[PDB]
Amino acid sequence: GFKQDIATLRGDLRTYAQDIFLAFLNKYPDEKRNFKNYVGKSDQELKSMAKFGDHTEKVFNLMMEVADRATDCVPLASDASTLVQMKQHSGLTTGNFEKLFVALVEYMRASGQSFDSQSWDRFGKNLVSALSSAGMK
Ligand code: FDE
Ligand SMILES: Oc1ccc(Br)cc1
Repeated sequence: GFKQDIATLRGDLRTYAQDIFLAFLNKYPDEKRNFKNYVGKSDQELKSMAKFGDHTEKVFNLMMEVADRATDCVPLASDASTLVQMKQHSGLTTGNFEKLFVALVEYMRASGQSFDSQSWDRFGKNLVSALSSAGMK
C-alpha cells in the first residue's frame, strides 16, 4: 500500500520525480510559469537542465518525508507549517498542489504497478487541507 509505494518511489526517486513532474507540467502547462526557463522546453530539454533534475528530486524527497511521517495518509500539521514557512517558496499555493497530486494519481493508475492510487489521492487532499489550515494561500 501507501508505505510500500514510498519505498518504490524512493528506489528510483530521480526518474519517478522527473516523470511525474513532467506529467504534471504537460497536464497543466501554466505551471511552468512558476519555474525560471521551463516554458517552451520539451521533456528531453528539461531533463538536460541541472536545476530541473535537482529541484524536482528535492520536491519529491520532501513529499516522501511528509508521506512517511503521515498516519493513514494524514500528514503532521507541524510538517504542513514547516512547508508553508520554507525560505523562498512564499508564492506556493494549495491549488498547484491539488494539480501535482491529480497528475501523480493518474501516473500511478496508468503504471503497471500495484501503487495504492486511492491512498495517494487521499494523501493529496489531506496535504492540501493541512497546508490551507497552516496558512498557505
Ligand atoms: C512545490 C515545491 C516544493 C519545493 C521544495 C523544495 C525543496 C525541498 C528545496 C527547494 C529548493 C529551492 N526551491 Fe523549491 N519547491 C517547490 C516549488 C518551487 C517554485 C515554484 C520555485 C520558484 C522557481 C523560480 O523560478 O524561481 C522554487 C524555487 C526554489 C529555489 C530557488 C533557487 C534555485 O536553486 O533555483 C531553491 C533553492 N521552488 N525546493
Ligand atoms: O504554487 C505551486 C507551484 C508548484 C508546485 Br509543485 C506546488 C505549488
